[PDB]
Amino acid sequence: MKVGIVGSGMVGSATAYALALLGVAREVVLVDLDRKLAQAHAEDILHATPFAHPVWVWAGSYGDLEGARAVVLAAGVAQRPGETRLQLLDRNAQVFAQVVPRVLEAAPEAVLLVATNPVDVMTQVAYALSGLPPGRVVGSGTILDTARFRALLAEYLRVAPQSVHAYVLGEHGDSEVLVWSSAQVGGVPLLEFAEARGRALSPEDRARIDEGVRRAAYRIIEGKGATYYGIGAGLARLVRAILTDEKGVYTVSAFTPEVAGVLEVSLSLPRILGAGGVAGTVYPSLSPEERAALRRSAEILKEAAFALGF
Amino acid sequence: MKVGIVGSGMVGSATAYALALLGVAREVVLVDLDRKLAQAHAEDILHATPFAHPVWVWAGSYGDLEGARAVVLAAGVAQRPGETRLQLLDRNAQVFAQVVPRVLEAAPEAVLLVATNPVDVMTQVAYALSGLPPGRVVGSGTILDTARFRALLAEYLRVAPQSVHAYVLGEHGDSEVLVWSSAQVGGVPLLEFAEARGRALSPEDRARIDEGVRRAAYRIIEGKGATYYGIGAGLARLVRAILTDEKGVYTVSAFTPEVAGVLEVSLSLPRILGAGGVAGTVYPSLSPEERAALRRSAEILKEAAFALGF
Amino acid sequence: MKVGIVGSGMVGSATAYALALLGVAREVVLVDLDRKLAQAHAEDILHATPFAHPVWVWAGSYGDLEGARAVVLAAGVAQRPGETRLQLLDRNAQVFAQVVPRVLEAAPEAVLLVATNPVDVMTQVAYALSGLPPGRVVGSGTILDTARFRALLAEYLRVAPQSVHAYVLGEHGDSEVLVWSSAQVGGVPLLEFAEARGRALSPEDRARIDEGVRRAAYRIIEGKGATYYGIGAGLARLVRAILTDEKGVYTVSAFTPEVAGVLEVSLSLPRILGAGGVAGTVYPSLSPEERAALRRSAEILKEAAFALGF
Amino acid sequence: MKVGIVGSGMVGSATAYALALLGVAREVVLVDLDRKLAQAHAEDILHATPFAHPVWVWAGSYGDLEGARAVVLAAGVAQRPGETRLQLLDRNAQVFAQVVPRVLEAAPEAVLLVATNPVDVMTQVAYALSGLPPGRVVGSGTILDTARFRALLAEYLRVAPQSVHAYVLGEHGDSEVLVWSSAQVGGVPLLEFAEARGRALSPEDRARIDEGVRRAAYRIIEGKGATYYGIGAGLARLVRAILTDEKGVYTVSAFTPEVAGVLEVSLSLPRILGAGGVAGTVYPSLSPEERAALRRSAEILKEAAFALGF
Ligand SMILES: Nc1ncnc2c1ncn2[C@@H]1O[C@H](COP(=O)(O)O)[C@@H](O)[C@H]1O
Ligand SMILES: Nc1ncnc2c1ncn2[C@@H]1O[C@H](COP(=O)(O)O)[C@@H](O)[C@H]1O
Ligand SMILES: Nc1ncnc2c1ncn2[C@@H]1O[C@H](COP(=O)(O)O)[C@@H](O)[C@H]1O
Ligand SMILES: Nc1ncnc2c1ncn2[C@@H]1O[C@H](COP(=O)(O)O)[C@@H](O)[C@H]1O
Repeated sequence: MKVGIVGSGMVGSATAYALALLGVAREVVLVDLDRKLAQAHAEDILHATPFAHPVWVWAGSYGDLEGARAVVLAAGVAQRPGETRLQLLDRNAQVFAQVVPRVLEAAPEAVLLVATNPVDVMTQVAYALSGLPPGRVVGSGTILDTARFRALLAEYLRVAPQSVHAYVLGEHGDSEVLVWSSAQVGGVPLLEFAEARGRALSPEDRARIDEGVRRAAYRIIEGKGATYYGIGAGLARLVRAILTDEKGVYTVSAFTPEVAGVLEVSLSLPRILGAGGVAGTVYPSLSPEERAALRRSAEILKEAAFALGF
Repeated sequence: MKVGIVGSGMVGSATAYALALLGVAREVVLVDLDRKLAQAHAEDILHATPFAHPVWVWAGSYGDLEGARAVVLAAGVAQRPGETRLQLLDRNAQVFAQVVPRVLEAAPEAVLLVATNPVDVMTQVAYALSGLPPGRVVGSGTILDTARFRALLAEYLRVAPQSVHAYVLGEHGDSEVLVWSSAQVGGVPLLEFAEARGRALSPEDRARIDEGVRRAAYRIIEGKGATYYGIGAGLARLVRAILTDEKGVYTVSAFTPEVAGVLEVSLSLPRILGAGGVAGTVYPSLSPEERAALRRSAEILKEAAFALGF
Repeated sequence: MKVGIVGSGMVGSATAYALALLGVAREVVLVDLDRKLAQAHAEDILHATPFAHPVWVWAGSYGDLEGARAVVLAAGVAQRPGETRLQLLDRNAQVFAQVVPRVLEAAPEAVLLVATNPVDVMTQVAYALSGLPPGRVVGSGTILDTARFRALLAEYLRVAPQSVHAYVLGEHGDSEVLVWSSAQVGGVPLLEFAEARGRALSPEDRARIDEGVRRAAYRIIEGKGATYYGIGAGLARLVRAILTDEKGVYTVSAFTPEVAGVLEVSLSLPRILGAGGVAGTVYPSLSPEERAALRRSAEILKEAAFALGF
Repeated sequence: MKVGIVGSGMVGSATAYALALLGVAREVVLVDLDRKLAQAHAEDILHATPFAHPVWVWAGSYGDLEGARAVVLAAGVAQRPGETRLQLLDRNAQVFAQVVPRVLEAAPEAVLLVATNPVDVMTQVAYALSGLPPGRVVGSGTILDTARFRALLAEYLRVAPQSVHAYVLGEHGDSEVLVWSSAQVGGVPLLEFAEARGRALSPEDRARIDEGVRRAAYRIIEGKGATYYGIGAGLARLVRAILTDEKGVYTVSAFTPEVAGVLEVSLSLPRILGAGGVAGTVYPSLSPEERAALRRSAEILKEAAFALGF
């Protein structure tokens, strides 16, 4: 199986690295405006492969995405000193109007996997531009945060993260929604499991966990200037779900008909991921306070969209 | 890490095979009354190891269980033509009174993992005989059936089995309880997920799934005379949980203070499994009809116990 | 990819179990003259898959073989205490005369992988009956003995087994030839390297190792009645080689035009194994004594074949 | 087991990422002069672990190294466009003069694994400063070039890379020596085997391959400014070797008493790597020309060391 990556920067190369080390696909093609950057990365990683799995990593052009089952969109421009967040965005939407036609013309059956920040806005742009069914354009969204959430709860509960079912929904960023109300652990409600364990879960415990999840990205960016190891591996996992037609449940961003009262917007909700992308959406139970944050989250996004032409 | 297996028959050797192929432990010691059977098995499997993982598989005696972190009890005698189920049992309880002291004298810190059928009665015998804390003696119980249950639901729902949380509780056998009432899929109740999918789940669907789970063991036994591949791999998974202090949730059999109104009995309930065995029990929600079957199940067992001296 | 297995006893079933546990193929079809046996093994194995890899194991007829990339031929008769080498051969030959045509009708394009003892002569009849090109029919042959030979030499020298290059060639059995003369370790002559590590191989060392290798199968059979755990994993490796078009080097059995003067006979030589079966032979340096041993080995196999009419 | 990493830039961080993704160790501690960088990389990586293996990645000080079985030394200075080979060396030497003492105070019993360029001279200073026995300080050296050499030869011959035995020796850099003369494939002389497959290595073939190997790092650096993806996985393999006491053969750098007449210098030779670090050397056959190339290589490294006072 072949997999493509457009934008061979930290995020794109880190995704290629994770795919290689995990032996997810047998072939990975990197594409970038800076051809020598993409070649340098391909060969750097190729140097790794004999110490992991046989994976053919190379750099090429769009035409070389031919036969790819999924193409990661990790392309984007560098933030200018004194530039708004609103113009950085516009520029990237411009990059994407260039990239999407060129991807789908070479690889008309590929699922599109959006990585470039802000993931939800960029996921919408990509959906509009593709003209494909809504399930074919998937954004990484809040997967990392959902896993962080579960990890912290598992830590607190002295249990395996695998038995913790909790979600982070909505906008990947500071307004994302941690779904405390309906999270389960070992098939039973969070709080009941917590107390049959000697660990109520004080409002102060919840604040610590919410910070742990909510501000991770920010702390990472503050310390090294950008995130990529995490998403690299998250994306690899999503590619795996696609290639193996896994139909596993993931909090990923996609174009939604409606959510919490808002129409036609891309945000994270637990979705069934497989061969053709996302075929089906789970709708977890929300507290009034939780769904109010979700719609407010949905509000912000869907207006950012229109106000960019998408 | 070292792991021991007492009873090097189909079940014990198949467990050793699964441990080897999966590279769960670095060393596996087999023990059997028939020394040459155990040696033959160890070396047969050792022939396999270069095609999987470096695992030192050998045959020895009880003293050779020294340093084992877990010891599988897969020992048992062959059914006699014209013998009751009640006397086959008695004989095995006799085998176990021999085996348990000898295991724990060589390996005083090992977790005991019971395999020999009937698992719940044999798990009780082993608990009584050990004199160890209740969490140190774990039976495979209904793990296979819990996984079968989840697999069939996942099949029906066109979803990944990993997102299906459902339990089979109680007595490993024809009176086991499939917990339909409170099963979840992707963190939401089974039936709500089923309908937001176009698949109500008719009483006829439930009957098909219940047969699929309930009678698998019987069909297998009917066709080749005994089950071992399944439990082999199930046991390997339990050994893994122990060795990695995973604290993962498994429907395994253990001595319980109380369950559905019955006191001091070994049966399957979802339990946290780790370094010292099982440290904690989940209590899933049950329908009135479900808990009535659980107690009736508990009834049968706990009397089989006393009536055997354990 | 689909793998077929014809002959679902201990050899065929362990193979399928090993395929499942290692996640070599997505689908494994079991075929046996005893239909309920195959079905029982299939369900027993399917019970294990949740504890390893998503693998679809099921039992069916010869037609259910359609599209299989490789077919393991493990069908044969129950041994009879007292019967000769040649008597058993006559019976299994009789079996392949039924099985082979049926496989090729259903999956003409499958690589045939022969496992049934004596594997060298059985490979010879599978090949003659198949009318396939010579590389598309391959017996497991001597692979387990080659691997044990490397392991014992690695133990003696205190190095990883992967560092050791040595072969056992010819008949899978008493006459097989350990190639001491040109054995390498980390790319250098074994004797030289052994002496450099300050440990020249005494005749007694050589003697103990030969025994360890050549008489392994004998001990397993005396102790438990048959071998299967070993070959199951070796066979799974061979299947993997074929599915992934590895072009790996394996001492497997195949029809060979001439060897040490003996003409048109099937035995193990190091061969390159990939998607079409074998496609290339490696000729290690044989001392004069080893060539004579090989010649003698080939002559034994050639006479056995001739008496059956092959 | 705990692995330490000192120097948490692109080389140190990819290493940790590769350790995490491959599940080599349970704990990886990151140490950097820039504390928020290390913390950021640690959290970025921790974000990936749910999509791979339970690995605890965190950032701390030198004391947090206590109990580490191996420590990766990847600390160094930012390159300066225009600076010489010797200038950069002087700066990194200065760095190890601070780092080394601090590591040995905290984890005296850790195998030191050197990564910082130029790795051969840096290994030399780590060794002299450490006062450790010679095998307990090991540089990554030439491993990536050895592996690329095998891959290109395997591609040319159309065989699996595992079948190919060949080494690159000496300086990790321009003077490194590809050992054509005694290269083996499947245990036989490469030239002979190449000709047997009907494909003798033309001078142009040899020429293209040398280039492919020797100038890989150069291209990666021109295209993206530094190498790290490759060495990260190579280093993770070396750590694995040490943690598991593999006694595997690797072309890694270490202090060597004499080589081709050059005395007391660190360079890559094939070495046996296990729990104490390296403990044995393998001496491949060098043609007269290769010996001269090696001699020349060793002399270059020895002069560089001497000018720093080592
Ligand atoms: N139109 C485009 N097509 C492909 N790659 C692009 C395009 N525009 C920018 N890039 C690359 O996207 C990458 C973003 O890097 P990073 O933000 O570090 O992941 C950079 O390597 C850019 O060269
Ligand atoms: N006291 C005992 N200690 C160890 N192994 C035993 C004992 N009694 C019976 N066994 C073995 O337990 C195995 C049960 O085989 P199976 O029922 O096929 O798993 C047989 O191989 C017996 O030899
Ligand atoms: N003509 C045949 N077609 C298919 N399977 C067969 C045939 N003859 C024997 N077998 C099976 O081959 C298997 C041999 O088992 P084992 O020798 O234990 O690997 C048994 O399960 C037999 O039923
Ligand atoms: N004395 C030191 N102790 C610890 N880390 C250091 C020291 N000097 C430099 N480093 C780090 O070494 C790393 C080199 O990064 P790179 O060359 O990209 O692998 C940088 O993160 C530096 O901060």
